[PDB]
Amino acid sequence: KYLKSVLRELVTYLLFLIVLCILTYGMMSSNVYYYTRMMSQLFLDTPVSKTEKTNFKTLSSMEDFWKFTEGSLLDGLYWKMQPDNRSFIFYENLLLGVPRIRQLRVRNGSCSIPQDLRDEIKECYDVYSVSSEDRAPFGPRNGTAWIYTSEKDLNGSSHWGIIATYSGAGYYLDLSRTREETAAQVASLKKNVWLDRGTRATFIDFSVYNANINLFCVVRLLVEFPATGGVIPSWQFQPLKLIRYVTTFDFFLAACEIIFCFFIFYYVVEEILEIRIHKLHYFRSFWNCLDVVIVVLSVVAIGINIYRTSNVEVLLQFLEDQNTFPNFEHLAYWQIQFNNIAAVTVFFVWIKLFKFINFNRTMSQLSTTMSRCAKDLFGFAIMFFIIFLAYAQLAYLVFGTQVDDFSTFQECIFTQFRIILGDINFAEIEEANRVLGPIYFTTFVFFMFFILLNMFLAIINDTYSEVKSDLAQQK
Amino acid sequence: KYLKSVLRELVTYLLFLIVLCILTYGMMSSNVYYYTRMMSQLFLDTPVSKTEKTNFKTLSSMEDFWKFTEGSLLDGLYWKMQPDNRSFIFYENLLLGVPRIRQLRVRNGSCSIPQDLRDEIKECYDVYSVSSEDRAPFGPRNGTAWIYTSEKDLNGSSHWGIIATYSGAGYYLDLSRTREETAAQVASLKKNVWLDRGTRATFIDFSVYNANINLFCVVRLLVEFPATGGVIPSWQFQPLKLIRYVTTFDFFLAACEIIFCFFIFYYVVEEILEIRIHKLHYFRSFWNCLDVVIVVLSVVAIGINIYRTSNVEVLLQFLEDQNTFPNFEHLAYWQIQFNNIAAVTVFFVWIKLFKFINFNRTMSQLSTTMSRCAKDLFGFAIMFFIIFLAYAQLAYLVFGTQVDDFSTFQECIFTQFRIILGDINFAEIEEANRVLGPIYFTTFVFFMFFILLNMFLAIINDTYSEVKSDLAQQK
Amino acid sequence: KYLKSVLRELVTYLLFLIVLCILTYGMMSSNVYYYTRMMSQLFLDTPVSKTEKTNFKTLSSMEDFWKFTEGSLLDGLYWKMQPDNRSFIFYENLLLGVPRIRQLRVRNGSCSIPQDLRDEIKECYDVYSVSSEDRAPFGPRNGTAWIYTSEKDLNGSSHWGIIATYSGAGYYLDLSRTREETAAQVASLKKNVWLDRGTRATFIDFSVYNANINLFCVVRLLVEFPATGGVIPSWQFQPLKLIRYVTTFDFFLAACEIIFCFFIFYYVVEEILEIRIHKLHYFRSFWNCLDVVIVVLSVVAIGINIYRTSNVEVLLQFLEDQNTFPNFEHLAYWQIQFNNIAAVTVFFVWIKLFKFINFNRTMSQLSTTMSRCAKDLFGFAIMFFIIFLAYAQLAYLVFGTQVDDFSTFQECIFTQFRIILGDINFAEIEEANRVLGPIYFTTFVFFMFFILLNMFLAIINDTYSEVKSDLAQQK
Amino acid sequence: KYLKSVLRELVTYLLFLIVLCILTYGMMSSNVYYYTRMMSQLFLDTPVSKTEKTNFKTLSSMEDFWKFTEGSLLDGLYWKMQPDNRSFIFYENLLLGVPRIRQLRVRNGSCSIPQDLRDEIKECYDVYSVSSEDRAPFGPRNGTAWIYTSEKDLNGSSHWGIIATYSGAGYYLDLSRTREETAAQVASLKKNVWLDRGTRATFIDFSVYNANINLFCVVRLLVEFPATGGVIPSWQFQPLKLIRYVTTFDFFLAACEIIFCFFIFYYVVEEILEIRIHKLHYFRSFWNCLDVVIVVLSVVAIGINIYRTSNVEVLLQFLEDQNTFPNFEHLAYWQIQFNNIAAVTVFFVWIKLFKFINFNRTMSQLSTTMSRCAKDLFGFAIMFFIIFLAYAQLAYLVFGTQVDDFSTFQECIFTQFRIILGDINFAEIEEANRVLGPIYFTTFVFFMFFILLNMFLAIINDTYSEVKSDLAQQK
Ligand SMILES: N[C@@H](CC1CCCCC1)[C@@H](O)CC(=O)O
Ligand SMILES: N[C@@H](CC1CCCCC1)[C@@H](O)CC(=O)O
Ligand SMILES: *[C@@H]1O[C@H](CO)[C@@H](O)[C@H](O)[C@H]1NC(C)=O
Ligand SMILES: *[C@@H]1O[C@H](CO)[C@@H](O)[C@H](O)[C@H]1NC(C)=O
Ligand SMILES: *[C@@H]1O[C@H](CO)[C@@H](O)[C@H](O)[C@H]1NC(C)=O
Ligand SMILES: *[C@@H]1O[C@H](CO)[C@@H](O)[C@H](O)[C@H]1NC(C)=O
Ligand SMILES: *[C@@H]1O[C@H](CO)[C@@H](O)[C@H](O)[C@H]1NC(C)=O
Ligand SMILES: *[C@@H]1O[C@H](CO)[C@@H](O)[C@H](O)[C@H]1NC(C)=O
Ligand SMILES: *[C@@H]1O[C@H](CO)[C@@H](O)[C@H](O)[C@H]1NC(C)=O
Ligand SMILES: *[C@@H]1O[C@H](CO)[C@@H](O)[C@H](O)[C@H]1NC(C)=O
Ligand SMILES: [Ca+2]
Ligand SMILES: [Ca+2]
Repeated sequence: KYLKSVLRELVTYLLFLIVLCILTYGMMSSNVYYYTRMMSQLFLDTPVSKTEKTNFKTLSSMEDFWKFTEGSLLDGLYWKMQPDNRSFIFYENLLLGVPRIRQLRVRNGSCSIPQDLRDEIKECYDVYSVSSEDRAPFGPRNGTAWIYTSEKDLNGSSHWGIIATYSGAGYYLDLSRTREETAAQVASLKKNVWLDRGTRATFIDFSVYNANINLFCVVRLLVEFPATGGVIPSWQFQPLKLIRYVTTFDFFLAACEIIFCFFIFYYVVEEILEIRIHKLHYFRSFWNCLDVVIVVLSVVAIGINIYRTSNVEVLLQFLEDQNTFPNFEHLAYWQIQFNNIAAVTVFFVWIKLFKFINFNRTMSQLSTTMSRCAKDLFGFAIMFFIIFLAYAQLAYLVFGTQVDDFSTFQECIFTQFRIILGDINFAEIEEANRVLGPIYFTTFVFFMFFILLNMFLAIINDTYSEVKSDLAQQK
Repeated sequence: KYLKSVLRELVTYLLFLIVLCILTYGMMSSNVYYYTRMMSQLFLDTPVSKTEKTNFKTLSSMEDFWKFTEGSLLDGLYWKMQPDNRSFIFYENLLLGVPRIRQLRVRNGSCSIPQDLRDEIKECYDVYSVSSEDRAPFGPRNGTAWIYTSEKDLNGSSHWGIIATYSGAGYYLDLSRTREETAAQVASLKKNVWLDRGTRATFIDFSVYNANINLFCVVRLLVEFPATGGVIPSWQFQPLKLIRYVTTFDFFLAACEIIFCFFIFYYVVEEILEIRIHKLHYFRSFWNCLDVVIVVLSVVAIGINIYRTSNVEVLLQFLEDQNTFPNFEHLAYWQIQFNNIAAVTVFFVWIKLFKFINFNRTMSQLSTTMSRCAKDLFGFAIMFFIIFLAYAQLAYLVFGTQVDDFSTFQECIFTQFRIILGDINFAEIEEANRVLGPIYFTTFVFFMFFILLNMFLAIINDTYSEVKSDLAQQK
Repeated sequence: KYLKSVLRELVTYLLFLIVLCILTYGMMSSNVYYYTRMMSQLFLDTPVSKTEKTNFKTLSSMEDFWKFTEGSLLDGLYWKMQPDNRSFIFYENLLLGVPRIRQLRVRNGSCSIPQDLRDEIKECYDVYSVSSEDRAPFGPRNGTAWIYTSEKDLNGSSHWGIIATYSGAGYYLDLSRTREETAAQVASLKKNVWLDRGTRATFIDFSVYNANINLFCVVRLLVEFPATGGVIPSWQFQPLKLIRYVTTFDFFLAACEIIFCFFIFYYVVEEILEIRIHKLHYFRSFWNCLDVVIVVLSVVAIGINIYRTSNVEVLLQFLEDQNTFPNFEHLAYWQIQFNNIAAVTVFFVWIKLFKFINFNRTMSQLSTTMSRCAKDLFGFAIMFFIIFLAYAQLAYLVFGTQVDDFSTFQECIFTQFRIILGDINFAEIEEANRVLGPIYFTTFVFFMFFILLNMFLAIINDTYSEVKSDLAQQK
Repeated sequence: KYLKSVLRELVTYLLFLIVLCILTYGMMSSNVYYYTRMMSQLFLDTPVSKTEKTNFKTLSSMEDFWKFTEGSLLDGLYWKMQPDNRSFIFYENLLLGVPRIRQLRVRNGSCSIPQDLRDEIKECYDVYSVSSEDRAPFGPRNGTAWIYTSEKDLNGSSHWGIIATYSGAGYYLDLSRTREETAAQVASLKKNVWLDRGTRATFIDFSVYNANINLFCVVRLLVEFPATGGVIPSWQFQPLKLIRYVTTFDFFLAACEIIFCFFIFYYVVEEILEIRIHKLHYFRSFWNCLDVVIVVLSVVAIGINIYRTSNVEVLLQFLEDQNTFPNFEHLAYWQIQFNNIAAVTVFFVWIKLFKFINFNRTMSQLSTTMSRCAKDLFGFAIMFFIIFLAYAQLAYLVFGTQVDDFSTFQECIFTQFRIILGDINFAEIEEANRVLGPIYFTTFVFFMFFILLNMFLAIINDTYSEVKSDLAQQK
């Protein structure tokens, strides 16, 4: 009967489970996590390396930021001491091409006008807008240095980042694997007094490769100067398996690889017919979209993965191998996006067992009610969220004052979780203003943390304590 | 019907919601938070800058505190290297005037008398009292240096601060934008061996301005020496939009600005008639004051905002522009106070939706009981508070011993929350006395943290679990 | 009626409440907490002061510990630069006498015998026992340096401390306010190669005084070398009001001071008659001992406070004023003990209102049951405590391995609270042994932290949820 | 009756309780914990000792790792300054033999093949496999330096460790108590340019001894280079009582020692007969295995303790006393294993009272149901575990990106507890990708931390709240 029907497809759920797992398990062995950090903090948490404390992760001063140029990543991304040309990485990994420096810039004399201080100020700079977007050829002129290029002139898109979240390319440079002039560039950038005053965001980005497990990784770096005059740096990192081709073990992963694409293809159409079979039948059912969420999810990876990847990998052999540098980013961006959703699927992919693990017993029948009576969870979720946002908002306004954790308003929505959990650096909140707001801190941790608790749990308890009688009303 | 009546005013609640939001959203864009810290820790967490560790945030020794004078904020507040006079702020923001140094002092030979140690002690100094308040012209005399001035002789009020919380001006100085003698002052203050021995509180305060978003900010600094001989420093920071006038975007914010003042003006009178309509009708109703709390709240900003601000902004053009320095503080103090309450309103302003969001369903009817049966929350709140204060008190007495987090008795009321939440630095509590009090720590975290839990939650649970039957008794 | 009877004594409870408060409030103003730390970390967290990192709070090496002698507390306890003799404390507080160095030592060749390694080892040293207690006159002989003295030969007792917890005086020295030879002592202690090899505990202790608020404080320092060869340092600090006499404000505190001693004296006898009136009547009543706990508590302070204090304060004028040093310690030890219990009373003193605050309403009647039905709290308290001790024990055994927070078995009973609360430094537990024990960590935080929760709260809930019906059965 | 029967054996449970305790109490006094750390961080958290920050616990660079050779443990394990040869360890403990350096290595040109980059790469190295295991005699040849030995050629086994978890000995060296050439070895290892390029794991291990309490301890050190090119170091530490023989107090511990071996021997057989008496009788009983778990547990220590130990201790006198070094490790490995389980028993040993403590009252009868109705705990434990693993898995995949605490998949199962408890370093999770995944963080701490709570507690509550009526149905 159905025990033949479902377990058969359940077998498909069983085996194909390991398949994508095998891919993830195969494409990524456990050590890949190390391969991030071990390959990271050789740059990030490495100091400025003057025999001075501060790292990249803490940078402040403008000119200090060239002490990042000279003495951090420059000598960070390295040339090796062994003794035609042949350049590896710390004897392990593999460099390719050479980074592509980007930046931003805006029209001078744009905005920020004091009316009567025009004495003191001849010109000013406002924030980086959708209208900022302005292109200064003005020298000192060596070639590129002043050359604007649109980001359609370049190939990939821009970067997202926290505050902006924009697209544009102010200037550009392709770096030099030669350690000689890559500093003399900067020295010629002294000759240019470099590229920045009111510069918002500086991009120096590239990507590289380990030889051993052949895996590939991207270096995307973000240094924001918000228009108020500050310096906020950050990072971006993604690993990559560049070609699904493996010179050795591909046909182990390529074994099941071209297999599943028609496997799920069977899953594709079968419920599509069930869409017009059941239209409102899955409305209000709440067992519906989740099952078919994967459908959208799956194809997204499926469709555009090989579509983009198998395309450009070719020239990646060529535009790379010459000292010139191929942009892999936008491609990688997809891999990221790929990696992202593919994982996000894995959950729902995984939890496909969650419905499968229990057909067994009263156990299986009771969780049906669990969320079915959890409808209330949605009811007072809001009053929390508001009151949650409330303090957060209030926090924003109140604590827009000096404090971290706060007042990039989104982050205040997290730091409003982070507290009820813990870890808070509280010496700052109080020392903001000795009345203000620590009462807040008291209020919230009083109110929320006392009001929030059981309004979960009772509704968890009651109907569940009700499911006992409600499982007693079958007996 | 009422669906026309309320939603119409609800529309007013809807739109006017965004209005004050727009102001806050408009007067403060998100980055203003950075504009605090990015502009702060260039002073606070910056070291003493001798190539020595300690910052301002950690200061201890008396003479070290002049290593704050020379090598911290002095060179902190800066003169720029570009090449008549033209001085900008790190190329971004804008200085104005020059700081006004203040201080305190007390009569010598006042109090602190050992009877038989008068051998060892000729004179002494007690705490800073309401009677301390005493004025030493005694030299070395250059002009101001010994000149007392009352704080009515000066313009603004004093500062609050933690332990004192007083008003007075011991001496005064207007600083120099010239970096030359601003040290030679201190050098002439070496010639005066400066101003301090038993000095309680040293004020060096001022305020400045960003050019870009035109926003304005105040620098209020507090260094307390409590009479026991110690050194406790701190800070005070508030941002400002100085003139509601904007040379560019004012009429965007001035669009709705003069609009709402008569908008809420409609709200003003309408319930005032409802006060004599319903007198005791809102007594015991508990739906009453909160609705009309805003009323007091609103006008406070409303009335005195433009009242004080629009006044003095004029001379702020003049007394500023000469090398002499206008006090903006007391004004700013209001802005703070302004900023403070205006935010505090926003909550209740915000939560005005909290009653509005739910007219919908049984959801709306059940929260009525939520606090209505929460009356018990007030009942055993006290026994906690006492027992809370109890340990805290006990903590005060017990841990008046060396420890932080404790024994400025108010702060012990927080550190009595901070623990049950977490983060405690516990190596100190035990190491106070190996019996004493870690049993306490055990007791509390045992007792409270076991006794406190459900005495919330049951009362949360029960009556709520009772609201089910109590929502079942409508069905 | 009784409303005249109780409130009258309640008035006594009301007023006399503030009395002892006033004492504590009067004897200790809030700033006294600072007066600890501000006066402390000028020694503790101050580095070794070579321009080297480590402080006293972190000391390790034997010889490094003389870098504590020379360059920490020696120059810490200071002589002032102002210009017969006249020496103040940083211009504020007041030194008295000069510290009394103590130490320990044990018989050589006592124990620790490898049988076949007697080749390698001629002599050894075991732990510090009740039988260790052995007295080496052997030189190099200058006078005291080798002179044992019993602690009855000296005046006060010994110190408790963590591992030992013993009494004895190995050697002694009275220090020198002269900063000259106090180092040359140590230099003559180089001439003696100092006093230590297998030395267990080194005591350098003294006490001093602030002039301003006249308050007094004790410096008791502990450096343990456990016999395994390690170095564990620590501190001891207590503040003091030395004479209840105040040269100025005494008669404010001496106002109510001689008042209360006969006040409570009224409380003394009145229930003593009630002891033979009610013998078993207070048995099983559980309202009994707590009320009369204070009785023991009160007199303890009462009796021995002035008994010891008023005695020795006399010679404290004399044995102090000569360059020789009076031991105040044992006296202070009582003050500590005094301070300790007097505070401990204050709780029960305080909570005397806890019964008083509620005679009011059903509120007052329901908490009667609260602990009355809390009898169960004692029932499964044990199973926890065992299982608590269980893991702790298991922790001890398991984690007797390198780790802090653990395996001084008492401390493992705290670190078994500390986790369920939080803050754990967990990188150590796992990295102990990669199986061992992090499963433990999992188990406990699973088991306890899931099993412990509601077994409190249900028993809190149920009977309380039962008190509703049990308060419904009066209605 | 049985009160004579059980309490008699309960007496045996009572007394024999202290016996093994006495052993543990006797074999290990409390201070042994210190004897770990006090003897540890003289190596671990000691810096590289160049007057540079980083310790062993933080090592990164390859060549830096010889700054561990030269300037850390080399001079760490020390030769003493007192004035034939006579070498202590800080006048306290005792060295023996001299460490045995080990390492690993793999075939060159094995794997890691880029197909078209064979231009850039002549040879490569893949991970350390079960097939890696390859033996390079290639020079520069001095004797051992290139000599492979199997681990059966050596005596003990290999080490477990985190990622590998393997067995093999690449090369070997016996160190020198002479501090002269032990560096010149390394200098001759400069002459050999040492032993490493693609080296996975470097073992330098040994064990030593305190003279005082005669206790013994093992030094097992692990430095992994995973094949991606990174550097992860670590430690291993176990204390030891080497011979149960004590030159002094043995016959105190040897008093009860040969006593219990026949004591439990009585316990051995008595239930063995009860196995065939009751076969399925203990099936489903759930009171069964736990009681007899100790049985397996006990003998494991019992059997192999003296079996291995009493054997090799002999030659430990000899192969030690010559400058050559006996391997004690494998022996110690058992001690560890011994120490481990013996402790693990102690729990169940301890909790033997847990059944014994309560025969008393209704208290004793109610906990019977506690787990008896806890059967549900197993029911939704899974849905958690999955959903637990789910996010963890998702975490792995998502956060295989740079982060700690994560993506050695096992560790993500802990860091999935660690959060709900607390302490998280959260600045990394968000800053991974600003969308990705902090929503996750939100989700989990929302979902789990709200969904997990009462699904414990209700099931704890309900049936317990049911045990009241279920204890009311006896009355
Ligand atoms: N007040 C914000 C919009 C409201 C509309 C009602 C629902 C909630 C959101 C508005 O200030 C957003 C902004 O100014 O950017
Ligand atoms: N005992 C304090 C006053 C009491 C009165 C009763 C109610 C509680 C407060 C008093 O010590 C306050 C002070 O000394 O500053
Ligand atoms: C361009 O760079 C060269 C150095 O490579 C320098 O000599 C020259 O002056 C620069 N010219 C401009 C316009 O920057
Ligand atoms: C070798 O390096 C030089 C400069 O370092 C570079 O210009 C050249 O392109 C490299 N050779 C090859 C074949 O890539
Ligand atoms: C005042 O200051 C000047 C230096 O500007 C110094 O020469 C003079 O001695 C000072 N006089 C007094 C009374 O301080
Ligand atoms: C220029 O600087 C001098 C000293 O630094 C100052 O006195 C002067 O007022 C400044 N010029 C103007 C126009 O403010
Ligand atoms: C005693 O100390 C003096 C220095 O004050 C020194 O010269 C003398 O040798 C010492 N003698 C002994 C026995 O220590
Ligand atoms: C002054 O100091 C010396 C040494 O520093 C000391 O011996 C003397 O007793 C001090 N004077 C008085 C009056 O105590
Ligand atoms: C062996 O070591 C010695 C130094 O002890 C050195 O002189 C010799 O060259 C080395 N030979 C080899 C093959 O390593
Ligand atoms: C003394 O040291 C040398 C080298 O340090 C060593 O070879 C010798 O064996 C040692 N002496 C004894 C007796 O072990
Ligand atoms: Ca918690
Ligand atoms: Ca119930």
